[PDB]
Order: sequence, then structure tokens, then C-alpha cells
Amino acid sequence: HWGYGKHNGPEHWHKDFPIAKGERQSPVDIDTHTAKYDPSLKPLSVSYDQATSLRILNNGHSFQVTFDDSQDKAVLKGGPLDGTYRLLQFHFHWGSLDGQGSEHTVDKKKYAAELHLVHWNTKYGDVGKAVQQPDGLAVLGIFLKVGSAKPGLQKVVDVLDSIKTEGKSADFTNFDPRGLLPESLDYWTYPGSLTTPPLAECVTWIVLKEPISVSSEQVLKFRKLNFNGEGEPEELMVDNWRPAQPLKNRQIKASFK
Ligand SMILES: NS(=O)(=O)c1ccc(-n2ccn(-c3ccc(F)cc3F)c2=O)cc1
Ligand SMILES: [Zn+2]
Repeated sequence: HWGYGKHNGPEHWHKDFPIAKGERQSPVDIDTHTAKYDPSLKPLSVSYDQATSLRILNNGHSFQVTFDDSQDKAVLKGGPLDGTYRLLQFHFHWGSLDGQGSEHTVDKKKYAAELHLVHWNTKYGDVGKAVQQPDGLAVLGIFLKVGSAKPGLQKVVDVLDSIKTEGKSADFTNFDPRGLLPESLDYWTYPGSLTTPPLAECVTWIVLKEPISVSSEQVLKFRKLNFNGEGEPEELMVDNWRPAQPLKNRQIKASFK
């Protein structure tokens, strides 16, 4: 199956998922001088005070923290969005080196990692229905650069050793995703897709201008995870990012001037 190696990586995905060559694929390069300020964009509404995290999981492509989405507890609204989006999970994409790892780029600049907070539109009832809809999902993307540590990330870092290999998971309650957010909610937004299979074109992307900073020790912790399952040849989980895809007939809008 698909992965990120020479023989199963992003250049191969279109064979199993032909939408990979579609009209609204993600990620993209965010060209900051071509993004147009839109004063009709509302401020983004991030309500995470009642978030209930459940589990943390190595799924062989990344690591994922899953939340209770059976109620409106951690929801995303406003910005470019209509209606209510519940937080289902967050995961990251990162590099083998600090100069690469993010999926979106900013004037071709790659960041060391990128956080995806994944939300689905409550009008569609469940995430499986939502992925079948052009406005089904809203993913909040946050870039990570290497510098000072992010204290709010450390509880995540600390448990990765218990989910080293694909298929392992741990109980992971009371994690507060507000500790992963930068100061500013200024954002870029464009219509796009999941950046892993099935690459469905269902996502309103909301990408924050301001990165968070993480420490070299924190990012190294990511790089010690494995793509493989245990008892199998060790392949470090690094460079699990899709490169930028053709923008085609899309305009990226900025919420800030
Ligand atoms: N890399 S990203 O654009 O943040 C991204 C990529 C893929 C997903 N993803 C993949 C499968 N699913 C999924 C989960 C539950 C379900 F019922 C159906 C799905 F397609 C999903 O949400 C979610 C987020
Ligand atoms: Zn992602």
C-alpha cells in the first residue's frame, strides 16, 4: 500500500487514488504576495475549552491524537466557514531535517513540521459522510519551526516511545490542544483536499500565518517513531509529507493585510 518511500510515495498515489491529479489538491505553495486580503473573512473561532482527547495512535503514516466528536465540545467556526466543525483528531507531518517537513510552503519556504487539526462539518453527521462533501472538513494547519520548546507539546512528545511502531496506541486523556496554538489566528484559506489517501477534495484549508516554535529535542522525538510494525525492519517515520500540488484554478485568500 501507499506510503512515503521511493516505490510507494506521493508520486505513486494517483494509481490507487486518481483524484491525486484533481482540480483542488493539497498541500500548495502559499505565495504570500499573490494571496489577496479579503476583508469579508471573519475572525476564526476556536472553541477548545471542552475538548476531550481519547487516544494517541501510530497509524504507520503519522501519529494521531483522537478526540470525542460525539458532541460539540471542541469546535471550529467562523473564518471562511459556514456551520459547525467538530475536532476529530490532530496529527503532524515532519522531516528528516529541520529544513523540510511541512506540507504547505510559504513562498517556497518549507518548515520543519506542520500540525493538522482535523474538523468535520456537523451538518453531515459523521466524518465518513463529511469526506464525501466539498465542504465536509476544515483542517487547521500550523507550521512548526525549530527554536524554543513548545511546553504544550511536551505531554505528546513524552508518550511517543510507547507507540513506536504502526498499530500501537495509548490512552491519552485530558490533553489540551490550546497549548499547541500560536498567538495570532491570522490565516490563509483555500479549498483543497486531504493530503493523504483517499486525497478526497473535501477540505477547507485554514493555514495560520504564525508558526509555533518547537525544540530540537521535541522534533527528534517525532523522528524516532517508525513506519513499520514491531518485529519488522526499522524504517524511521520521517519525511511523511506530501509536496506542494498544482494550485490550478484557485485563489488563496488572506484574513490579514
Ligand atoms: N493530511 S490531512 O489533509 O490533515 C488529513 C488526511 C486524511 C484524513 N483522513 C483520512 C481518512 N479519513 C477518514 C476518517 C474517518 C472516516 F469515516 C473516513 C475518512 F476518510 C480522514 O479523515 C484526515 C486529515
Ligand atoms: Zn495531515
